[PDB]
Amino acid sequence: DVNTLTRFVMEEGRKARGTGELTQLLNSLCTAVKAISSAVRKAGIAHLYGIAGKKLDVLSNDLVMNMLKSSFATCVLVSEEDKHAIIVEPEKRGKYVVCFDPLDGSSNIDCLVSVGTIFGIYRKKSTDEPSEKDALQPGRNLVAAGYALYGSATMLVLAMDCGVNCFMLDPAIGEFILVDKDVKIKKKGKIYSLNEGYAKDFDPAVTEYIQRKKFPPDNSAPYGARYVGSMVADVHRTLVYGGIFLYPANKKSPNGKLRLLYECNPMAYVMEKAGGMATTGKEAVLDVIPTDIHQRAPVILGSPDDVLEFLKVYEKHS
Amino acid sequence: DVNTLTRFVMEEGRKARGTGELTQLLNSLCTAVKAISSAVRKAGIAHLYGIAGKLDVLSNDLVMNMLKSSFATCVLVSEEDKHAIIVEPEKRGKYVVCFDPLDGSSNIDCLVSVGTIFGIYRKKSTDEPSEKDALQPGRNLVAAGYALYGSATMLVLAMDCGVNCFMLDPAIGEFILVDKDVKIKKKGKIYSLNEGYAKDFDPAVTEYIQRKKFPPDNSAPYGARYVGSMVADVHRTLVYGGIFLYPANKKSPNGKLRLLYECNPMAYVMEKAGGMATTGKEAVLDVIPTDIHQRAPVILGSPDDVLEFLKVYEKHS
Amino acid sequence: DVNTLTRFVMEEGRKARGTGELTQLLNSLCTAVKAISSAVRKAGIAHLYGIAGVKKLDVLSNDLVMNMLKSSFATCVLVSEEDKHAIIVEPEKRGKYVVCFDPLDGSSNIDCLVSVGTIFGIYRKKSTDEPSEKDALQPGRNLVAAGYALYGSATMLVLAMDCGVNCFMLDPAIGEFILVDKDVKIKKKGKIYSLNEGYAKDFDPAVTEYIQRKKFPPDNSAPYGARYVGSMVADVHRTLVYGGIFLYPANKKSPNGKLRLLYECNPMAYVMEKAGGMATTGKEAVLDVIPTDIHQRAPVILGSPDDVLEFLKVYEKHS
Amino acid sequence: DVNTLTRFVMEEGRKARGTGELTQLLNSLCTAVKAISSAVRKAGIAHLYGIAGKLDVLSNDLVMNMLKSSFATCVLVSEEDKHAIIVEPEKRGKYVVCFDPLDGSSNIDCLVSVGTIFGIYRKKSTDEPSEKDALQPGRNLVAAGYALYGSATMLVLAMDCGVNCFMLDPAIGEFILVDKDVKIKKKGKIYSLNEGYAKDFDPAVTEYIQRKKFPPDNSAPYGARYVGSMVADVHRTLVYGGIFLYPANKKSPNGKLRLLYECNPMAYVMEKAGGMATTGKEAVLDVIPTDIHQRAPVILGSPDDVLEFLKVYEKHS
Ligand SMILES: O=C(NCCCCCCCNC(=O)NS(=O)(=O)c1cccc(Cl)c1)NS(=O)(=O)c1cccc(Cl)c1
Ligand SMILES: O=C(NCCCCCCCNC(=O)NS(=O)(=O)c1cccc(Cl)c1)NS(=O)(=O)c1cccc(Cl)c1
Repeated sequence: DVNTLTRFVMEEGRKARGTGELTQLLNSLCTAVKAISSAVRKAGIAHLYGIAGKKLDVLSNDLVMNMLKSSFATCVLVSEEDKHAIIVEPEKRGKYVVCFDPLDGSSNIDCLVSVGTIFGIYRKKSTDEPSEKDALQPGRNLVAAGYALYGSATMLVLAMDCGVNCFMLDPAIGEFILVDKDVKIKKKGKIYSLNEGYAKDFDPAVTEYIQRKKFPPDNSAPYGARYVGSMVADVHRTLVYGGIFLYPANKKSPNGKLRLLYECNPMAYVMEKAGGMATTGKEAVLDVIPTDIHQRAPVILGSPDDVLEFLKVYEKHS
Repeated sequence: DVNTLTRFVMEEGRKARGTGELTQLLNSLCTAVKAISSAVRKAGIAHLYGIAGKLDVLSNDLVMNMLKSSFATCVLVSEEDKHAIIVEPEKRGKYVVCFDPLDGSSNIDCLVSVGTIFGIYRKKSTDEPSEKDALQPGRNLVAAGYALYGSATMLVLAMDCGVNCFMLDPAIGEFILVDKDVKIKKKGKIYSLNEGYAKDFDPAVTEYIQRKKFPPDNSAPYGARYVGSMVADVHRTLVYGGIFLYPANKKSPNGKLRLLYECNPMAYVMEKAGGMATTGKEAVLDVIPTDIHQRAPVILGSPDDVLEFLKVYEKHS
Repeated sequence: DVNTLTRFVMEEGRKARGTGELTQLLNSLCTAVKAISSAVRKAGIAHLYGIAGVKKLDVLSNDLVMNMLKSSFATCVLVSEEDKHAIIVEPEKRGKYVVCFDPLDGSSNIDCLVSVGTIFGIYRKKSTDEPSEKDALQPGRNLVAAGYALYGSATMLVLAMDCGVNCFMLDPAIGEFILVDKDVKIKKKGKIYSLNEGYAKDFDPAVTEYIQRKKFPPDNSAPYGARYVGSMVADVHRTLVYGGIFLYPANKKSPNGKLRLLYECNPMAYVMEKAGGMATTGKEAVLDVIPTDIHQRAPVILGSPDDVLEFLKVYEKHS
Repeated sequence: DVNTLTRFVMEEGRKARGTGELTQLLNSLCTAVKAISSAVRKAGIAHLYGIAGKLDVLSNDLVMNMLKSSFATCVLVSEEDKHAIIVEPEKRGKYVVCFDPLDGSSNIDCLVSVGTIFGIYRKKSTDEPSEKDALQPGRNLVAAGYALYGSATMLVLAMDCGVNCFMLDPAIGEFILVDKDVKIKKKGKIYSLNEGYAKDFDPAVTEYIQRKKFPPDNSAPYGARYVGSMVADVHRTLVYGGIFLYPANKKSPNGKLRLLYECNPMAYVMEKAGGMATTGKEAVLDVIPTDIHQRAPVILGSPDDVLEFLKVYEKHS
């Protein structure tokens, strides 16, 4: 039978005997994603070009902020767009903390590269007044995470304790349709994904690993390379086709480049739920304990046999 | 003033004192692109999944049916069809169109940007229409372009007047002119190829890429981007400058992209925007085709970058 | 704060401390309505006309509602204009609710692009018996929720429950129903009357007299304007919004009127009443008719309370 | 083969050896209409209600702006505007357009069908354009028609070649030709007028209606329909046959509907579809207006319904 995001969420919610506050959050977010999608695909751009006589990142942020606030399910919202945590007004406060990138990859949307919305959802743990500290939970504490991808089609990928599920937005009806259920990543893939433009900056572990992928020691076939440069796009591919995605530390980004709270954690959560792995090189992404909301981490994620092969190499270089 | 594709093509025709046949072709094409765009973004997918109780083929059928019915074509060459399609006598116009109705669709299961690529020729002889009519060098192109189905859907159309970019507004289904007479940066900061296959690289390609990552001087190393969808990679090259490479090697001495409906259209866009497109040995546009599906090596982008490639290429020749 | 139908229903449910089953029902029904709207506005019509080289809309509409409602896990008995007998939801899918609906009301004339619509009325199964056709035979008083989707110049969902009447505009850019008119009430007295006057020769002498009062007021007031779209959902919606009176009365040729009680008259009666309006057969409240056949007809006179009362006065004067 | 408004029009223009200017006009109108439809169906309404924290006026702006930049017009008359608009010299073309950008919008509050009405004239004179160029009998129309935003959006376009109906497919933003060379029923079974004005009716209209409810030849009484939006009523009249009436009353002694951009275009469509359109005294299209907003009575529809009305009229003088 046809399943929709709204039906699905509600039925997982009813099974879990919940009060429906996460559903309202998830419903509000779905609504925001469909609105983001519509702007991203440029509906109404004719009016901007004078048919009758905000920047996308800013609008997408406003969509997500306003929908989550008005859901009555959140208290603290961290956004790539906002310098400090946003604290929901008392009258609209609920139990959840949400970290999100409202339009990841947007820096290069001028070229119509896939962009995405990434989100991670935590239960507020502290009984203190809500503040920025509430979003400084390790990703292991994630209740649910995921992303919407505005690629050739729009897709929302939702990860919960019950698994990873993939919904396609049908823009003729503004409905997310369940198309891939309880999704698992391939044990081993055949694609590696990273900016090799930073080759001069790589630590020897990354350098050796990539040399293994191009000139395999067992004389198997070399891995293919893909690198969109938009994280949602690369991670989705990695989930769908298997393989490995990398954004290691470099001289410009000595703590890595991607943001822990709202890029690494949500993706690592989706990966782990689908049977994959995500590591900083020293430790599972999900184990890192944040100290700063916009702090960065290095990340290697994807198929378990690929990440493990990377960590055998990492261990080799100590 | 607001400018749409329908308006744009029609005013160019009137300048050129044309009959409207190219305009009828381009309108039909653009109609096909809106339809492919609607299907790629998955409108109606709820019905497939039972709310009430292929894509590359559809895209092919759309382009093929709109073009035939435009009354402006006589010979249609598609990546999807083994032979050239000869238009029925009653529907024959003067143009020969080569196209890839959905480029990059091999990986569409991961929602990668995809595209439609097309190149339009004037039929050069009065012989009965046949595949030979599509075997013209890229130099002979009348119009070429691509539709990119990315974050948004954009039509890039190159003609003698230059390269013009039109954004699809799905709310009304109009291609709105958003970037006029566009030109590529003289030199970029990005390189684009599949490095996974480095061991099969031609020596020249190895050296050039090495130099992009490890510059001899004080310059920054280039960034690397590779979508694996030609339309997406070329359009980024257009917007940001740089270089896109699908070069020849020993196991593929004519490369892998198809000349008629991938390489040539993109090479024509690049040249009209002030870029270059080479096989290593000659401009892609000067290759005289002998087979409609023949392969061609392609290296394109900012002129400084493509010339630096040719410097390294020739070093190894 | 912005309010979408999904959000609205959810917050009513929590104020009623409900299990969520009627929300699932309504959620499902809104999905079907967006799909009906999309089909009605002729999305994809280019494919029928050979752009790349089939069901009638009322059939597609029935298929959509039936299917979304069955899969909501919230229904047990479904009556639709399309089907001779009640549909009994399969055991694995059963829920507590009974739905009577008209999937694409007015679609006979759809060829002229007339406004069409979907009407629905929801009940709780009363009996402990196995679900059957009997469970649909409740008087409209027993309605939990009712309403319609109007596919007109825009698509609107009017929902009426105990809390009153709320109107939700469908934003087709994003597939959301946005609450635009809240706790809606009809005018005490309107200035338009609505019926097929072309069949005047068969009119009830009471209806004849009333329409004459409207066209030739005995009292120096301005005569009413007439509007009759010919599509119940459009006329009833205009009745709610501008006030006035809509008629489909019983005559000699048709002692029980023409519209169907369970999935046409009842829901509009229920919406009218929750908006402070009235709906009568001429003899009783439409909502008070205890039905004995799921496809039985009932006369209907509805709209602003003063207008309906004035009709009743005339009607009772002819006994 | 599939046909689009874009393609249909361009192909009529080529058969006529036209210079393309009317095509540019109609393409522009086409675009304006899709943008009106998107607005009417309430796309974007969520942004009005705070999702991220006038309809008649927008419609007018869309038609006015699109027509001006079409380079094809010189005098624009609108229901929305007191005086005729004179297109500036640089955007000036040879056509006059009179239009109602959102007919029936005074009750759009209840989501009644609304529509756009247009009629197009050629300016012959070498005079500087002026309001009075719009003062022409409908007989002089080059093209006319309407777009109806009902359950679906349909453009009806009437030209010398006949009447052609185009459904807007909003999936792709394209007008698809669905009904070719349309001809109205010889006689219908629906009459359409506001019977709330019966106290005011001329005895000729009273009698005619009486004939509808009580047929003298013992045929079946007609049904009555009255949306109250002219485009919806007239369109149902084109599709199902019958008769439409807005005659003179007390509040509107010269009729209520506007000759130049309600009556004339509907009359012209009706006549091109083999129907009729009469003030009672003469053909609508034969009226010579002296005021761009002048009112006219209109009785239109199936020819045998119109003659039966006129038969009754000619009896009461
Ligand atoms: O979703 C969850 N439980 C189900 C939702 C229960 C709360 C929302 C519905 C409120 N109640 C009604 O609507 N009642 S009614 O329908 O009878 C009604 C009554 C009167 C009027 C109307 Cl219109 C309706 N829990 S969770 O969100 O914590 C969750 C936990 C785990 C995983 C996920 Cl994804 C989610
Ligand atoms: O576009 C081109 N020429 C201008 C086309 C416009 C004029 C001729 C169009 C057909 N005639 C009409 O429509 N006449 S009408 O409007 O009076 C009319 C008359 C009766 C009915 C109706 Cl509805 C209309 N040439 S091109 O295609 O070779 C080209 C060349 C170079 C670059 C490009 Cl992109 C294109």
